[PDB]
Amino acid sequence: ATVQQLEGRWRLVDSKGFDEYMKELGVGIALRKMGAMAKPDCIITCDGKNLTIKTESTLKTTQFSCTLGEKFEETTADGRKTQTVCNFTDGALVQHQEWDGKESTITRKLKDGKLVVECVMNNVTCTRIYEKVE
Ligand SMILES: CCOC(=O)c1c(NC(=O)C2=C(C(=O)O)CCC2)sc2c1CCCC2
Ligand SMILES: [Cl-]
Repeated sequence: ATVQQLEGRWRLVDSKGFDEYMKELGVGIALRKMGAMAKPDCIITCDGKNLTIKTESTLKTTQFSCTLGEKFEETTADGRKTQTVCNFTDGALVQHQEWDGKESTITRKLKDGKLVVECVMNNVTCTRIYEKVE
């Protein structure tokens, strides 16, 4: 498994636990309603160690860029400013966020041809599945 295999545009086809995850983050009602109803695309590109992830929907588009292995300031879709590091490890992209004494992990892996995106904060989990599109 390589980071290249994750590249391209992906469309959300299933979500479980996302509202619970947003509540654990303390996201307010407007962004939680938007997160319930959006069906974003995720666009992953990677040029060696330069990674970009763009989340695109009619309601909100966000994007970040980083160098794998390097700490950077991420503005999240809910507006937190986290210290983030992304790495490709054990056949998954792993994105670790730390802020104000809190931490959350997001993983992205290929399973049976789908992109499986998992999030956790304090044992509150979500799984979002995306299918490859053109
Ligand atoms: C963490 C806060 O996340 C959000 O506020 C958020 C999304 N987040 C995601 O889609 C996320 C993931 C994913 O499936 O790529 C993994 C990290 C969060 S998608 C979206 C919103 C809020 C606005 C509408 C669409
Ligand atoms: Cl949408």
